[PDB]
Amino acid sequence: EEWVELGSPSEKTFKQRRTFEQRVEDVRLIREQHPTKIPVIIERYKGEKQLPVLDKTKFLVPDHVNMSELIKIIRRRLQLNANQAFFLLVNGHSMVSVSTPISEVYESEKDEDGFLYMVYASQET
Amino acid sequence: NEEWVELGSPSEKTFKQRRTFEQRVEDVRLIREQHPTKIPVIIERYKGEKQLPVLDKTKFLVPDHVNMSELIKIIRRRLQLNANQAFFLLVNGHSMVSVSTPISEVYESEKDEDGFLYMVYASQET
Repeated sequence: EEWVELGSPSEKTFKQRRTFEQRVEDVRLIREQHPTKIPVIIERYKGEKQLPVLDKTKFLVPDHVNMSELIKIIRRRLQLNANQAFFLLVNGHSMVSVSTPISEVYESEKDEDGFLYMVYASQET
Repeated sequence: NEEWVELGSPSEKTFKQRRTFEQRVEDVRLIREQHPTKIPVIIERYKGEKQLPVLDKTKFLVPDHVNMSELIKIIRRRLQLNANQAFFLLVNGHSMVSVSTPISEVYESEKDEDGFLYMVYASQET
């Protein structure tokens, strides 16, 4: 009654922090200026406690990079021990084809907004 | 409905007629892996067309950055057109308004369900 609570207590994902048309606009600008890159959002699964939070959320991935190279890149950015379990979920599932360019993966897995969303965790769910 | 179907003269098969939907889905998979920064474009002459010649080659891997207005110039040159000859490059039956955006951008709005981008060239806009 005395103090007014603003916003919602829970951390918002990227998708949740931006309007659908903001997102669609962000992608337009990327496809226009970085036409050989794929726009990828990369977030730590909500309940995660073994893995650190990435420094950044918004990435541009060269068409040619495959999922296994991406996994290795993110493991290194996060400075993981080689023994630490790590999964990179694309729409809630690990990708089977880890040697196909992300430009191809993008065509099957991209969101309606044009972004490709990934979530990393120490369990595969 | 008692109206007649006036069949066209069967000519050379188009790309979709030569290949099944699954062979084309498979072709796109290969091509996307082999050329991740290119768009696979099928470019064929409008079946009704008289003014413009037929090009020998119909299957083009276009670099993502290339725009529609660069692509048009490429095709007008391969056809060896006179500079006054009307020419249109139709995507799903229409001229593209956006003529200095990357073809990779176009692709995402206009691609066929099989994953190829189809175009048809004509001396009228239809």
